[PDB]
Amino acid sequence: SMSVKKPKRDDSKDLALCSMILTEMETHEDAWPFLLPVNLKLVPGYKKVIKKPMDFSTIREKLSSGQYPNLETFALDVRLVFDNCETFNEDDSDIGRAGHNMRKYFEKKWTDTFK
Repeated sequence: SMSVKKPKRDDSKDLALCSMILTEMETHEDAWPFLLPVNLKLVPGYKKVIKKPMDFSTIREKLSSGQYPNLETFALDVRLVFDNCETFNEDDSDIGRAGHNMRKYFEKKWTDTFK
């Protein structure tokens, strides 16, 4: 509270470390459904159903331009990618399986790096 602070967790490497994680996600063979924004002109249903589209290119731009105030807002956008994928895709589709695999991959990197 006012003039009573918890000890300072060192966040100075967070930007670099999120950049590294995102590089690993971008280069994963199952990243292909997630590399660019879904083309809202060509994919019926997507615009109306998915209220907050997100993709790895958009996260990379946000990260590069100081649009994440902290590592939790970064993790929110990553998880939004996989949440959207589950919303729109059957578990037993290639894209659906891709999304589950990438979520698993992310979450392990996240835990190993920060937790």
